[PDB]
Amino acid sequence: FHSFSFYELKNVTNNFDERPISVGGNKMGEGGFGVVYKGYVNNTTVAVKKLALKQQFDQEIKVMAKCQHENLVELLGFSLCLVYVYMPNGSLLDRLSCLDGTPPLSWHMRCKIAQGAANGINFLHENHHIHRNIKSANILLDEAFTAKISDFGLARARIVGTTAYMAPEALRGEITPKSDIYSFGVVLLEIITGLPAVDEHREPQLLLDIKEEIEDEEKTIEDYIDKKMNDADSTSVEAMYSVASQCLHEKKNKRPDIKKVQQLLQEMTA
Amino acid sequence: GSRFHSFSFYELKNVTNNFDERPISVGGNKMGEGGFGVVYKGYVNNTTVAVKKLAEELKQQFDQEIKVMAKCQHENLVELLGFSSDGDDLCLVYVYMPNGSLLDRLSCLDGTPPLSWHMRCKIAQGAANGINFLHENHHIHRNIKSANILLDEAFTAKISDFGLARASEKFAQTVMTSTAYMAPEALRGEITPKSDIYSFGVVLLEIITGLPAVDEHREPQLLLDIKEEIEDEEKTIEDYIDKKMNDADSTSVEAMYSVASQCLHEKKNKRPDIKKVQQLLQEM
Ligand SMILES: COc1cc(N2CCOCC2)ccc1NC(=O)c1cccc(-c2ccn[nH]2)n1
Ligand SMILES: COc1cc(N2CCOCC2)ccc1NC(=O)c1cccc(-c2ccn[nH]2)n1
Repeated sequence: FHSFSFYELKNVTNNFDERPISVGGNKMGEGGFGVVYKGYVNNTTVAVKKLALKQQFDQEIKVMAKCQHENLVELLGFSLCLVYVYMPNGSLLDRLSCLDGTPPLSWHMRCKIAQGAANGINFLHENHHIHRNIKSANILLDEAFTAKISDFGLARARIVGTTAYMAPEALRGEITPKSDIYSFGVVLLEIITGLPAVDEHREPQLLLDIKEEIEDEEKTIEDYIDKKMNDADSTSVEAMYSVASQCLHEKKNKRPDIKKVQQLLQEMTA
Repeated sequence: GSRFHSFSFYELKNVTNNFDERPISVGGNKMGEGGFGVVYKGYVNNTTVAVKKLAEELKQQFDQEIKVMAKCQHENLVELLGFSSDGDDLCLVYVYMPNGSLLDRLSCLDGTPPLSWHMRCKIAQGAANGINFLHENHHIHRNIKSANILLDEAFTAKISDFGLARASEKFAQTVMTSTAYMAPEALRGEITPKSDIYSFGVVLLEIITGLPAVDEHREPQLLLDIKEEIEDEEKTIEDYIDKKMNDADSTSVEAMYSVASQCLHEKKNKRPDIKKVQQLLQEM
């Protein structure tokens, strides 16, 4: 890694200009733990996450020091700010919602993204880490649309997480990689549907609840498939939905482990 | 709380031997403790009473317990006599429940006899009747646990600890979360009576098994997780029945377990409401 002065990071982000990119500012995204800014270090674009907590900073540095992998975003350095390699296609959330005029993700691309994200999770679990905040806002996309996991402030070798992605045992305070599998199930539903994980104005508010609707025949998988893609065949969509459903089991021991999820996602496109 | 008496802190301090924290068994005044604080043996009008000494939000809980108790009297709810707020700490004074808490009795504290199966059935049915009264009167308890089901001389179940009770439902959920009795939707921030049913399901498992809702040294740590084991046939209901009672017929116990299992559905709309629970417990 490398040290950055706060002076430099202030300068390369137009003094942390919080206006969105689309207004001419530097803000690319925000969450409960900080704001992510576009920075220009000489000829290079970087992503600068400014936190807004110290233990999360230290923890993210720790985990990122220990965990480097092709489906994890690379941390360039630190200042509280964290500096990362810029991911030009932004977050999976932003692409699923077609923000900033981008075209919809194809089904083929969505499948490869699911596989890449699963590969990142597998690396984490092989190395005895739990992410604890898997969600579509934290899956970034490079120029090839390769999926890379970020946001490691909550990672682990005080109950905290993103409510709409949290397994019941995680909500109760258990620490297990099986909770990451559950969260990934919600991401798979986002990939299939193009809908957000929670929407207060929607029935059901939580996306994870469409599993129950489908099982009860109040809705079907077809009712929920993203209408904006045109290369999505029923067999593979139902295969992905099957993986998602399995990941969303209420009981941790009944969920597939990440290697099984990888197998199923491979067989989906095989 | 005009229904109740105001007691001075000085008198309560006096009659509890200056809040003597040693247990009753050695001549002190401490009867138990919880997240609310500590419950002491005291006296008013030459009568033994329970004195809960609580330990901005705390005052809100105090006021809320008083408000709920003012509104709700029933065979299966504890009775508040008065309150103290004039001294160093907030106190709530209740009618004494001589057989202590369901938790005390399930764990056989001080070497008390195990509750018989018939007594357990009476307690389950009575607790359900108390919850029904609350729900009929549009209250959500939010804190149903074996530690706050108290027991009179007839081993009648009396629900206590209304400081977190609510009288309005809410369905919005937290965006970021920043438990052994809590339903998933409650953990997500909803306020609904259906969550009380889930908590009651855990209490029913405690009644059947004699086990605590959570045990760090046990597999599984959470009692609610035994539902999975039984469904997998890795364990049977009989494997879990409290071995310390001897009048428990298998059919009745399995029926109570069925009620508990139904109460513990992960999805609130698939759980029975309290009136259905009452009915099933009567059929049991
Ligand atoms: C929402 O984050 C981004 C959005 C974009 N968009 C911005 C709008 O125009 C298209 C590209 C481009 C890049 C990013 N993010 C990154 O390059 C990046 C790199 C490393 C971590 C993170 C991140 C996002 C949330 N937590 N961590 N983000
Ligand atoms: C744990 O509380 C008690 C324990 C006992 N034990 C204590 C040990 O000796 C035998 C009797 C006897 C009585 C009580 N409690 C009450 O009489 C009482 C009455 C009304 C409310 C409460 C209470 C306790 C916690 N929340 N609410 N407690």
